[PDB]
Formats: sequence, structure tokens, C-alpha cells
Amino acid sequence: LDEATLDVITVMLVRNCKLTPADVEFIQPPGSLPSEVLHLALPTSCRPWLPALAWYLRQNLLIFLHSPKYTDSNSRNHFQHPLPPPDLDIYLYNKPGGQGTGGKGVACITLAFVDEGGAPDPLREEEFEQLTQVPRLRLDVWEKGNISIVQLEEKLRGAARQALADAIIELQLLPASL
Repeated sequence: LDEATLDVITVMLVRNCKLTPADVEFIQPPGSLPSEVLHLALPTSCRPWLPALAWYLRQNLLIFLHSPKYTDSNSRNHFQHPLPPPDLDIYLYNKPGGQGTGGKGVACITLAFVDEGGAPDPLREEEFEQLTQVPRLRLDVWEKGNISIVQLEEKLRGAARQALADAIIELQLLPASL
């Protein structure tokens, strides 16, 4: 019945994913500590423009993982929010079928920073991979199925390695008058 429920949830989450709080609890029990808590380290040069980077990362993650809006206009037992701060940032990822079978992965992530947000010398190869290559961003997941994290850690390593380049080019190289 676990496989049946996982397949049903995966089918429902294909396009609309108008889920139920029961489905959310099934995906992640309210109290089951995350299976894969990890930390991502960012260069210290990115300290001054943290909130812009937050917006760029929020925009860039939506490439493959979608936001949750299941069935409710109330936040009563909607999603567990470790260190929440009206505003929430949680994202669900659905695993695809692979090989001949085995797509039964649906995970919830509620990553934030180790800190909180309350507030040039040119460029080129010396700083290309010394400012974008990888202030911490702890990320934790609730793996209900077969997530197989050998293709998920990189799935957000790049997704944050590009939100850096985009932020820098929009912030530094853009306002230069021709």
C-alpha cells in the first residue's frame, strides 16, 4: 500500500498537484526528522547582497521543483517549518521513472540560511571560479521513497552555482554605461 500511495501521489503531482494535508503528512510525517540534512557553503564575497541572492535562488529553483499549494486557504498543519522566519519557503520535488521502473520519490525541502536577512574591483578568470564555484545554506529533505541522493545534491549544487553568476552579472556587469 506504500507503493500504491506513492504511485498515486506521483500521478497526481504530475501537473496540478491539488493535494490534501493527509497527502502532505504521508509524504512527510509531522515529527519524522529529515533523512538527509546537509549544508551548502557559499563564498564570503556574497555577504553584502544576500537578499538579492535569495530572490535569484528562489527564481532559479523553479526549473524542476514546484511550489506546494494543495487544497487549503489555512496554514493549519500545512507543512512543518523549522525556523520559519505570513511567509513560508518550502518546495516539493517528484522523482521521475527510470530504467524500466523505480520512480517513487517525493520529497519536501525547507532550506534557509544559517543567518537571517535584515540589511567595484573588476572581474575575469581570477575571480570566475573563485566566486561562483562551490554564510551557509542548510537544506533538509524528507525522502519518502527512493530519492537516491547521488543526483539530488548536485541538483542543487548547480542550481545555486548559477544563481550566483546571474546575480553577479545583473549586479556588477549590467549598470556599466556603454
